[PDB]
Amino acid sequence: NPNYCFAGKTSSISDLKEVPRKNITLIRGLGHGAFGEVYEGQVPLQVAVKTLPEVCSEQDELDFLMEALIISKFNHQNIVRCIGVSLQSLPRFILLELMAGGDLKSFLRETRPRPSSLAMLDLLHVARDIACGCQYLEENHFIHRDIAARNCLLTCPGPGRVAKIGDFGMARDIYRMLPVKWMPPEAFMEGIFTSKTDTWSFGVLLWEIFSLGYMPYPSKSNQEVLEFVTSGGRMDPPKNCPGPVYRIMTQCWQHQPEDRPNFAIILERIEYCTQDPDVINTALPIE
Ligand SMILES: Cc1n[nH]cc1-c1cnc(N)c(O[C@H](C)c2cc(F)ccc2-n2nccn2)c1
Repeated sequence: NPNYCFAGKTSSISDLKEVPRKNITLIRGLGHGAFGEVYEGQVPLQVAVKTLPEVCSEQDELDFLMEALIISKFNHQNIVRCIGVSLQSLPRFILLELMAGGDLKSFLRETRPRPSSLAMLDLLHVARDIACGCQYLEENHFIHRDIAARNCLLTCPGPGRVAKIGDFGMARDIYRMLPVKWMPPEAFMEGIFTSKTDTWSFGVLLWEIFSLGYMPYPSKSNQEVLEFVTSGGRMDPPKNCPGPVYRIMTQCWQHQPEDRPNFAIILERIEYCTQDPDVINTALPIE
């Protein structure tokens, strides 16, 4: 059985909480993300059920086990909880906290203001939530490598929503298709990853958030983005984006890793934005 170390402590599949398969009922599909299908389920505790296809390479199965160990070891309010696993029956399950708000990218898309609602403060709270998750990862020396709106989840649609990081598939692969639009130069050029990798990606997530769910670098392909960013190019501000928010982005995208803020600083600047009336009184565009 494969080992895993986080915050020092070592763990193995033996440490995962096995839930009796009989206690698990599937309700409906939620979609699949390359790894396999995910269902809403119950154990009554509401869960999202990540499944391993019974037809898979042993490498797929190892990846699956590792993902289980990674998420079970985190303990933070802005990282999705693992209720447990069911590995002793096929297909194998990983059981996650059900985030009723769905993923962040689709939420932003479906909830953007129209003549038929969202405010700057809602976007800032999401940004703060994920920054807090990233800060917890940073201080535990875990590099996520794929911070992006599609990998974040919301507890609910309404104002009290809490955003959390919900997928760790990229980190799992590296621990043992590239998200180039979320990657800093040293990452996609040299394959160098550090805490400052996630800072760059967070800047891109911020853009995704305040653009309300647009794809980064609109109209550019991966290679054009690679060349654009390598030559010092950066995204323009999203529509109606307050200058203080855009400036967090541009600081996250500093070419030198050492010139980019750590997450404690990012959280400070996000806080300041939420206090600033000229920021939060700015109306979002209505499509
Ligand atoms: C309800 C609901 N509607 N739409 C999504 C959910 C949902 C709630 N809670 C979860 N724990 C959850 O987890 C999966 C693994 C996930 C995690 C992530 F970060 C990004 C995407 C996905 N995803 N979306 C569909 C298939 N895979 C999904």
